[PDB]
Amino acid sequence: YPTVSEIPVGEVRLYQIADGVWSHIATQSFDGAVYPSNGLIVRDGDELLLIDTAWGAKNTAALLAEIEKQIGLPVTRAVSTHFHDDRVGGVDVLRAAGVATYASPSTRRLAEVEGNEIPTHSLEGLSSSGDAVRFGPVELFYPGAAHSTDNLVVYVPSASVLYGGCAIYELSRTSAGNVADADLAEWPTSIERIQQRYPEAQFVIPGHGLPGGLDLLKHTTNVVKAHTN
Ligand SMILES: [Zn+2]
Ligand SMILES: [Zn+2]
Repeated sequence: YPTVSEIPVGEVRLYQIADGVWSHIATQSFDGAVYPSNGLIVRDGDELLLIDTAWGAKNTAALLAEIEKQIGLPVTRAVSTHFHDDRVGGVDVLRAAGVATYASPSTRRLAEVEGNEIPTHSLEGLSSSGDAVRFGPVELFYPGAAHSTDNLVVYVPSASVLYGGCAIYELSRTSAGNVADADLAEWPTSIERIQQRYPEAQFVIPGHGLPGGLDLLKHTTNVVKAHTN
């Protein structure tokens, strides 16, 4: 799996998880440190569904160029998993390239309030914790508030791949990240809903860092509870 060792700042690498399923990894520089951020790419026939930008116009343009070079299939739809700039930043680049950008109404409202880029299309049917909707080759799930009140997770049933965005932490992260917008009280319950819905998941992608198995869910609850206390 690519780490910041192999990815310069402003560059994007793809990692093929299964037939028609990739993660995208971008090296982000923020507040003195650098870390890798993950998103997802899922093939849907002869088109691609993108989950999350690469954080910013420049990185997301690099993401599209890397997809064009490595995969050569068009990104026709994108979903942002919550409203923060790292997940919607670059939506304008996607839109200018002809990608239909999507987010829940909650994510769109919060992005607007924050002054962030706003996906054009609305994902209906995700307003209540435990709501799930099918979206092409993935299921979108609103597990409840966690890293943010609007955070979605994404499951690829064909590959048993679960992408958690920033609701799921990598094992090397043993303290809470940015939780300014988090619901610490609900986060463990929201993780339980993820566990209850996708107990068959084989490949779990955290928002940042190395993928793992379903124990990343317990890891995240451990870290969240330790921060709560
Ligand atoms: Zn966030
Ligand atoms: Zn752990």
